[PDB]
Amino acid sequence: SDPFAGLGAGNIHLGYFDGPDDAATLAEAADRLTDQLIARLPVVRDHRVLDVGCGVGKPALRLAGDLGVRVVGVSISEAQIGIANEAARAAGLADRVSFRYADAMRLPFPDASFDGVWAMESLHHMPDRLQALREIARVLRHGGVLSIADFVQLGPVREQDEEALRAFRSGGGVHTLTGIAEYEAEIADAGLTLTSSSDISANVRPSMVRTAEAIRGAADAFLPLMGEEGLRRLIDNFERAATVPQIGYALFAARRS
Ligand SMILES: [Mg+2]
Repeated sequence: SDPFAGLGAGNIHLGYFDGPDDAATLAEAADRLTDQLIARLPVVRDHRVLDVGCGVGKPALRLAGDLGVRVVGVSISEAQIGIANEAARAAGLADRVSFRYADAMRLPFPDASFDGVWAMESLHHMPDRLQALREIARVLRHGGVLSIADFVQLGPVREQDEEALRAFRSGGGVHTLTGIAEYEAEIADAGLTLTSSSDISANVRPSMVRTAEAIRGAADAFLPLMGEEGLRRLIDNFERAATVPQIGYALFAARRS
């Protein structure tokens, strides 16, 4: 779906495991990665946070319920916006958390209008990621903070895996995929001051095969929301990722001075 590839009701984010002994459920691992990104966003109650690439809205709701922040989440997917808003209503947080349309490259907010920005597994969807980071720096007030989770490429791919990589990128809407150095360089070029940088590939990659397995076991019930091809591409996305070891994962924190 080019710009909409990887977005929709099936936009599922990965999880965090601590070794091969973990034995945490997929939902527990998913909450743990969210909690890892929350730890990198030093906001407090009544701060205002912009959630770029809100997915289905669950991380924004966990952030709001944990830290007491107000959240506006954005996406180009009307399905994601609708799902997220209904989730906020169900969670009794509609007065603190809302979702609306926006292209992250042209954020419809004034300058210095947010205390924080949250971008979990979202910035890879932007064809011009630097422009998105510049818009983030614009809407952050001075002293505003940013917390990013995203895929990174740890190095070149062995030729036998090269087309699995392109499948993963095409199917998942990974329009921007770089190494850590380029990511850190873009953050600085956008006017943001990097405050932390964590390579958590070893903790996150195990969640890829397990997420594929969970979707396989749910075939019967997913097919209403997504066609047989939608569910196939969904399962393929995560199984592709599990086969290419160079598809890593990193958390970044930054501050606008
Ligand atoms: Mg996604």
